[PDB]
Amino acid sequence: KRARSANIPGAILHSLAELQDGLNAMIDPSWRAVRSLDNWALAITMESTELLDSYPWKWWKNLNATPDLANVRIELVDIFHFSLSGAMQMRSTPDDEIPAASLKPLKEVMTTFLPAKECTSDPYGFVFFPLTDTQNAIASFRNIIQLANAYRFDVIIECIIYAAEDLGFNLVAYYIAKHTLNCIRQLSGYKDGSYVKVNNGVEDNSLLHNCIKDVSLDEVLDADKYVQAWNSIMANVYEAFQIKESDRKDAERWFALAKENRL
Amino acid sequence: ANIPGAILHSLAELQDGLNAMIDPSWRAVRSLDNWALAITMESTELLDSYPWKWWKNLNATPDLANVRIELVDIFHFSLSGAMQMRSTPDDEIPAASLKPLKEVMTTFLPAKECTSDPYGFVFFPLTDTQNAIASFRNIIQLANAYRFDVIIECIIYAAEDLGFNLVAYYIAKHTLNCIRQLSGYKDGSYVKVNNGVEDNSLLHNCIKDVSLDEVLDADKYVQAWNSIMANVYEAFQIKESDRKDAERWFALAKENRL
Ligand SMILES: O=c1ccn([C@H]2C[C@H](O)[C@@H](CO)O2)c(=O)[nH]1
Ligand SMILES: O=c1ccn([C@H]2C[C@H](O)[C@@H](CO)O2)c(=O)[nH]1
Repeated sequence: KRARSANIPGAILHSLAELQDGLNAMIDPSWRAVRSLDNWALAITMESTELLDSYPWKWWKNLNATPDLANVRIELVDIFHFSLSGAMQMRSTPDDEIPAASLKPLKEVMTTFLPAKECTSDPYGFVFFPLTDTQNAIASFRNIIQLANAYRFDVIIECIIYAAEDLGFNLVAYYIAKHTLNCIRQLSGYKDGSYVKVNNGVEDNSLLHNCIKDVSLDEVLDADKYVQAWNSIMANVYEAFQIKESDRKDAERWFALAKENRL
Repeated sequence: ANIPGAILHSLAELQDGLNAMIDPSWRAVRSLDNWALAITMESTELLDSYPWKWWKNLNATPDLANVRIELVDIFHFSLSGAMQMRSTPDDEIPAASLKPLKEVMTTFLPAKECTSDPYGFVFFPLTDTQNAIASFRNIIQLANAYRFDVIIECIIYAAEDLGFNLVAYYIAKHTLNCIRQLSGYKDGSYVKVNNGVEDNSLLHNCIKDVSLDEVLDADKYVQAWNSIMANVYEAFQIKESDRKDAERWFALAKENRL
């Protein structure tokens, strides 16, 4: 009986897209009309450098620092949100509005950065392992920025999947946890000043780690168990931030809202 | 309003000196990619001064004070990269640096009509968030193609559009960068920000009344730079014996060039 890998199945990625759609709609109901392909590319650019700032890349400051891999995990998940949004916006975009660079061959619109020291990479050759190494991370994310600039949101999703695998965490489980926090943020006034990330010492991102301790790679991808698996993660995050029941949503509600919008 | 060539050449010498203070053989230790990365990272710090997020803090205003600082940080790194290219043997020169600009980037353009610098990479007014975004997504691509040259030119046009004195700000942040190395930045005994007080933000009042003519005058500039240096040193209460002046840095650089 064959072990399931990290290589998110089509059906699972569609369900993820429905959650992403729901979250984006909380932010603006007409989000596909108001957002641009460049917004998502910019967002990925900005998170890519935030992620890189988790590593000790600076030679003039804090010379003995080590990588903050907990922050890297969350940032990879943030990049996944934006890339998934971009890949789905690209499917929604009319062909006369499709930017020429997305259709040009990659070689023409990017130069691939390689680390100096021998390493393994993902199948495209854009991301480099191990990601515990700062030089590997630097070349990887310099490559991701260039992919974003040529609108290759789907290539980026693939890379992030291989990255999560190298770093040995459950991408999908983290996605669900952060997706739930993102929803909580919007409910709680992130747009105006009302909600702030830092709450009496700790960043809100930091509470998600315990919310996904009890989930397995299979639990979260398996057609039979995933809806319940996802729902328990949402529940853990909601309960962590003391969100009343009437404000919560379960996975099946997000699928339903996605489907009715599909009319 | 643009920096005479001979002034640039002298800024490079202060930059050389600051880099040597950080690592004695900086040219052999650092790589082209180090500087290109630095510029990338500072470019996103610059964009993060603008209200670019559509999901959060929707009434935020651009922090153009911080943009001034970041432009000057990119300036430090772009001067360093340009010098690195000059010292890199031809057979180690990355091939992307020799290609026509059209081949190594896709020029992002804002949606709304605007003016730009002469290359068409930076867009005015830089008070506008989308103009800034398209500008620094272009700068990042220039860094990837090792075009430190072009970047320097773009930053100069940026400073002109934003109506501040690029050279004065450079000398001020340069001085701070020295102050940081003196105070133990490398081992964490000195921090850039604590209790809502960021060291960069105290620089503005040190150069408030400094004219463009002073700092660019190919015969008055040394004295002008020195007063900026002294004002920054004084604002951070640095001992006289821990201070260095322009001629010291020039002399260091002229001495190290043998
Ligand atoms: O339209 C948006 C805007 C923001 N985010 C998420 C992505 C990221 O995880 C978080 C900000 O760090 O907000 C979205 O998913 N969609
Ligand atoms: O080798 C270096 C390393 C850092 N810095 C300065 C540049 C920038 O102004 C500041 C960090 O923002 O440190 C240099 O000038 N040279």
